[PDB]
Amino acid sequence: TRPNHTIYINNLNEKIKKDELKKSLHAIFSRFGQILDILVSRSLKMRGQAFVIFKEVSSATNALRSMQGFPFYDKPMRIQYAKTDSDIIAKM
RNA sequence: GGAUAUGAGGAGAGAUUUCAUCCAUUGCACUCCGGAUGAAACACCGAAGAAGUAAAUCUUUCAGGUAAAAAGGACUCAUAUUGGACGAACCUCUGGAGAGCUUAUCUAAGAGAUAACACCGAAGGAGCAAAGCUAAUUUUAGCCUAAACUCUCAGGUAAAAGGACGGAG
Ligand SMILES: [Mg+2]
Ligand SMILES: [Mg+2]
Ligand SMILES: [Mg+2]
Ligand SMILES: [Mg+2]
Ligand SMILES: [Mg+2]
Ligand SMILES: [Mg+2]
Ligand SMILES: [Mg+2]
Ligand SMILES: [Mg+2]
Ligand SMILES: [Mg+2]
Ligand SMILES: [Mg+2]
Ligand SMILES: [Mg+2]
Ligand SMILES: [Mg+2]
Ligand SMILES: [Mg+2]
Repeated sequence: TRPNHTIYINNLNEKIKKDELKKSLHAIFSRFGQILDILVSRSLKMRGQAFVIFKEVSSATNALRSMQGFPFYDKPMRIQYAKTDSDIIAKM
């Protein structure tokens, strides 16, 4: 849990369409900064989880510190900093 | 060999894609990747029954099926029962699938012979399962072991021939 561009969100409802989930997240987080991508899947290992990459660390933090435990789909969002970006930012 | 019983062997082809609920999962990734049932969308198979035919495994795929398992399974063998040894071999007719009409050379070269790679499974051919019979304690060792399974020595991948199987006198 050490400041990063990408942040990790989990304990979110495990019955949503990967597309329609990607929707709601982009809709909620874009108001904090430039959302580069929302990585999500429905694989057993990566269920009920999501990532959101920002261009600047400062947008990742302001979203984190603010949107925490926010009631989203009858689940309190649990957000925290990632491990490593692995995109245009990391290795570039 | 038939017909029921039961034990045993028995192939093909989507571990597809959407979707409804149940069972698990708090999980830190940057190829898309958990089960259990159901209901649909094309794709595919030939081995319950079924329907065309004289009948059929040929042939249609309505029903049925599409990792292993599980169930299913034309056929195959073994005990038990019933009986026919005038649907039982033999002989004639004929329906009968699969997969290279690939290249080299012999003489003239799409044919055939021979080698080569690539296959197929239905003459023929080898190998087994339960049972069976021996035998040194659950262990068990052995030999005996059907088949369209298994394999592919011979055999076959355009026609002709062949052809397990089926029916017609
Ligand atoms: Mg059986
Ligand atoms: Mg745990
Ligand atoms: Mg058939
Ligand atoms: Mg018939
Ligand atoms: Mg059908
Ligand atoms: Mg039949
Ligand atoms: Mg065969
Ligand atoms: Mg033999
Ligand atoms: Mg035996
Ligand atoms: Mg041979
Ligand atoms: Mg021919
Ligand atoms: Mg003949
Ligand atoms: Mg044979």
